[PDB]
Amino acid sequence: YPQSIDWRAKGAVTPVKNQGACGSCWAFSTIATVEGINKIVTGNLLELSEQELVDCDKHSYGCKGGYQTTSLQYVANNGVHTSKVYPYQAKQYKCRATDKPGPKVKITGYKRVPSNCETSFLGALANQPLSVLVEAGGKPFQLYKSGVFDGPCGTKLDHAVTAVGYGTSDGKNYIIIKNSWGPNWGEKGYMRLKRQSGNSQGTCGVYKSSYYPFKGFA
Amino acid sequence: YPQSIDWRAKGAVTPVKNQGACGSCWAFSTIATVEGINKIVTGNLLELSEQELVDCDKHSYGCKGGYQTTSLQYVANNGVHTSKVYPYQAKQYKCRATDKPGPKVKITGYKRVPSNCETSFLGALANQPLSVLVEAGGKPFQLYKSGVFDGPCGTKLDHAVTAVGYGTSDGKNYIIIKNSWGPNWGEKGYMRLKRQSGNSQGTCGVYKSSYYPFKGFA
Repeated sequence: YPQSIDWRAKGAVTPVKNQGACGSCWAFSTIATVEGINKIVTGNLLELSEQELVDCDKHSYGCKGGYQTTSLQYVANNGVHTSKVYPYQAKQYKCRATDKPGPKVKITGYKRVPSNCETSFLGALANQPLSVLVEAGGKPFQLYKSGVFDGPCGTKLDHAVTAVGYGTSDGKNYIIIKNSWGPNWGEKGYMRLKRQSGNSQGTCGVYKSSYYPFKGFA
Repeated sequence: YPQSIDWRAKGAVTPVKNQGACGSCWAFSTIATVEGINKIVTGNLLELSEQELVDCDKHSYGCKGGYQTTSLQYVANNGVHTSKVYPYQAKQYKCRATDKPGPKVKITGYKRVPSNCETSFLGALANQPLSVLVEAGGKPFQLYKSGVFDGPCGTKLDHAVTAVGYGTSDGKNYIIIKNSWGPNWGEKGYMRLKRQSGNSQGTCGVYKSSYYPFKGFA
């Protein structure tokens, strides 16, 4: 893999969104990875529907939390509609996927990045954005404004975000994270998270639970 | 269905191509329908590879003829590459589909339009372009320049073309056919073929063997 990569610069990342007061982070993270792989495979960057996952992934809890695996499986099985067609409401309603037009973007399946390992993480991120989990509940994380964040934070995973690149700055290796708290949080909605080397759980548990979808066709 | 329809006007038809001195009409017809459904489903008009079918559909005979069913099945199973990536050579070579990048457009499957019936034909053409067979070997068909062609021609099917619309002109109902003989033949590469009413084999056997692909995902 290269010394650095930024999928935003490669046109595989849509603008920062805001989950509002709804615990739909799991949906946002899954959608960002799907938007990314769709662009990488087809060349087109489409904004996909987090709302469809919120309403339709029956294995998740809408605004009360959900899972990376079940939401990615949902897209692999059913495809996902565009957000234009199924816009975000920050609330869970009845699944309305069927009454929807436009295309349904589908993925073939998803894989798990071998955990707690910087090398595996970078090797996979060099190919496409990853859905990752982090402990974001601590005060420092919440109030992050800029720079390479290195805590303090533990590994009590409670938030799903999207890794969209990595690199180094001022003698510090980092990972670019796209959060779903709007453009006012952090560095225009992103955070450069310190990259722990080798075999470790990662800063705020970033290497513990990473997944990526794979898409073989258009 | 409407009184008339023209998929060219709806942006679902790529420019007229020329099979050259290669009996790859079957590949051209299949590709035109796939290009059409892809646009209808995804909104993007991509030019797909006839060459991939020529080289890769092992059930067909390259430049010596082939089938509507086997070529459509090929795309349903393997998807098809863009022509940019796998350009036409008017000759059959080794299948080179695997060493190719870019996306592979796939279809879910294909269906047969109930034969010898104007109503079924129009009902299906109102939804998307159709792969149809016609007897094009006769002198009149070969030398067609303009107007609503109504023969003479029999029903000895020997050529595959694409139906891309229908309508009426000067008291005559017709079907718009996209041929693969270049832009100099007929009406800029197209032919308005007389539409026989009801239960009949159609002018030049146009209602005898029509198929269309269906695509459920992007």
